[PDB]
Amino acid sequence: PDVKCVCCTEGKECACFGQDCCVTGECCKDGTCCGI
Ligand SMILES: [Cd+2]
Ligand SMILES: [Cd+2]
Ligand SMILES: [Cd+2]
Ligand SMILES: [Cd+2]
Repeated sequence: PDVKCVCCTEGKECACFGQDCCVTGECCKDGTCCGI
C-alpha cells in the first residue's frame, strides 16, 4: 500500500513483481507494464 506501480499497487498480474522498478514505477512511466 505504498508504490507507484499501480500494477502491484492494484493487485494485477505483474511480470516484474517484487522489484524496484515497481517502486520507481519506471515500468509504469514509458508506455505500459508487463510484456514478457
Ligand atoms: Cd509491478
Ligand atoms: Cd505488470
Ligand atoms: Cd516493475
Ligand atoms: Cd509497472
